[PDB]
Amino acid sequence: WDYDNNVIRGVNLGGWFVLEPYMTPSLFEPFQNGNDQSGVPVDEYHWTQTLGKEAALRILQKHWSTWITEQDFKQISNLGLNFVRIPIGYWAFQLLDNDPYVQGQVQYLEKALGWARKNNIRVWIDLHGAPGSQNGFDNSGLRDSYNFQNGDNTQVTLNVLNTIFKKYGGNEYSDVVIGIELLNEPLGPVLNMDKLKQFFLDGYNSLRQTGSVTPVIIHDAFQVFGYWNNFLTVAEGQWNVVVDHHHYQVFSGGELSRNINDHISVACNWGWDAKKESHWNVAGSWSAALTDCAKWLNGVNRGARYEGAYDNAPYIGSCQPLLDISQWSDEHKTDTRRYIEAQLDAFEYTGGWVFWSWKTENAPEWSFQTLTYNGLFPQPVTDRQFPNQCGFH
Repeated sequence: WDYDNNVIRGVNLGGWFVLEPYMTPSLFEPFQNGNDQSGVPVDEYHWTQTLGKEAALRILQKHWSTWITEQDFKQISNLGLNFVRIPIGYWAFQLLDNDPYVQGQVQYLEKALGWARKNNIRVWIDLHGAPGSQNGFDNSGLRDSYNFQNGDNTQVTLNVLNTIFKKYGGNEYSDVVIGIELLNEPLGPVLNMDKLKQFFLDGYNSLRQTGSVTPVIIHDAFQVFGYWNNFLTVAEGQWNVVVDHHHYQVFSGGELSRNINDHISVACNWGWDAKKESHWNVAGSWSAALTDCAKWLNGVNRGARYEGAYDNAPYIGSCQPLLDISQWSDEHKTDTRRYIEAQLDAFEYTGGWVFWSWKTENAPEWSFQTLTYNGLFPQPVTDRQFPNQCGFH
């Protein structure tokens, strides 16, 4: 890959090797008791623990073998995409004592790399969950815990990274793997940033020490634009480094309350600010969502800010009419199309974009397939119904 001259146009293969309740609610809904959600496991940790090892493995084998297949890769290529990001948890490689997780993801990851190769798709492997959790999000595997930097959890994470480095950072996959992402979304504000930098540095050095020339992807840890400009630099002999920025406008009351024009202005500004940074950078996660209405987006047994039901947000509108794309008003379809196009322009202004996610069971704002089939995501992806909203030059 040429990060100077190529543009990434990709999708995340989320919900596959790390369960996220909002993406596959059918796996969590049987634990509901009527309208009571208090007994629903909140994350993959508690889901596997509640089921036990035998049942968890039986259900996950069926999920892993059907959620994404070779057909999906063919469709991704046919839609003009050139890239996938693949989240995987640490537990696919190593279990802590008393971890409830089951293994077997690796066999499917390796199938996926072969499917990528056959369909001319390039890949980042992304370590999405670290022991103890790096952010307390359910997508780390373990919700509401922040112990990545406590005990030996950082050392275990580095050991898991070494395994990934040796298996997928070498000559065997040099034609497919164009990045190994050390850690998805470490929650900067609650972590020690000096220790997080040391971790990134140790991972960078360990990778290069194996003889690998694979790009190292670091997530921005929710820091301001430009924060990482002076870290892992050419002047210090550190090379092939990419910054992964994630971008949404739905996870606070203030962001949700913006009118469509202000949503677009913010999206354009992501492009202008990313252009100023000194590292190659890619928008590795973003979506079409203008609400947080998708069931369990904020977590199992949590409601939506959009309808004033979480995070002390004021009511903006009812979520029920927005849950099905066939009930969307013409205005909401138009707003969505404008928002998507503005983000695409901003992200192609630097390294490119990776939409979250390829598919969901029934959450249309977060499904590349559903948006494409309904004509809301540009196809071909260069098509514009609202050209030049940002005025880049």
